[PDB]
Amino acid sequence: PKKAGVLGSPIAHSRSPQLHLAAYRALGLHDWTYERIECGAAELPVVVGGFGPEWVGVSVTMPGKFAALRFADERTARADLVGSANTLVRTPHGWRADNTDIDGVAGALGAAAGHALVLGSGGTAPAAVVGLAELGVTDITVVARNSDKAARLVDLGTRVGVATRFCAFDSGGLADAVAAAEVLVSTIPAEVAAGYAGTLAAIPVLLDAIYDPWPTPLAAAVGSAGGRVISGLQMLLHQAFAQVEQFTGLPAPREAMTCALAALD
Ligand SMILES: O=C(O)C1=C[C@@H](O)[C@H](O)[C@H](O)C1
Ligand SMILES: [Br-]
Ligand SMILES: [Br-]
Ligand SMILES: [Br-]
Ligand SMILES: [Br-]
Ligand SMILES: [Br-]
Ligand SMILES: [Br-]
Repeated sequence: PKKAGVLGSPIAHSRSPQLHLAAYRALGLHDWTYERIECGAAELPVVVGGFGPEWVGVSVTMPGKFAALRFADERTARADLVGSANTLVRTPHGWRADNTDIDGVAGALGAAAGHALVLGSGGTAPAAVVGLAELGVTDITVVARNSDKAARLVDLGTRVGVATRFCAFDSGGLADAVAAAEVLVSTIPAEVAAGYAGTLAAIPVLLDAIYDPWPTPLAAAVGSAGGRVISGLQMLLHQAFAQVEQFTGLPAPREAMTCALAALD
């Protein structure tokens, strides 16, 4: 009888429990639980540090992904590369940080090979950079409000072998950045992306990390313009597979989890 869950703020909207509980039932782990825990970045170490021995792991969403990486005493190679963690896994003497959002991006997109755009510089942004690199994109433009954090994302991109550069939202380069790009991964709030949706609408493929509320203004714009829209639910599914594997020690029951995603509203 084990416990897991998802930590973040806000957290009430999370559809992680639906996916994990479906997986645990498919795996015959019928008494396992998975709950939502309201938790900011500052609070994460005290929340996780308070868990009893039946906790096997927690998923971590905004705003705790940087805090999660720091909290863990061991980190996977990919967490160490990305610089944030959306997964903490209990070990015999502590916790290990992993990042499965890379899988989320790569799995949701399926393929990508040309110029890409990433919006944002939060905890999911470096996973988008690495996931795009894994797919084989030739170059990435990072568009964010925080230029110092964007510089760190440029270094990351460069270190994984991808030509990366920064473009400010407001100074006049966004339109040209969009024109060159074949895929856009958005990690910014829907309320921020809304004001640029007309400029961004021309992108051929959009992966939006947001899934609630849905559709985002950005997704409506791209969809209307003829572009392919991939919702945050697809990213959620694909990142969830590796989380279930680390929490359970068993292969992810992909069929069952895909059916659970289809059973959501
Ligand atoms: O439940 C959720 O909404 C999420 C779980 C995290 O593991 C994912 O990485 C993502 O940030 C969202
Ligand atoms: Br416990
Ligand atoms: Br272990
Ligand atoms: Br975050
Ligand atoms: Br522009
Ligand atoms: Br904001
Ligand atoms: Br969907």
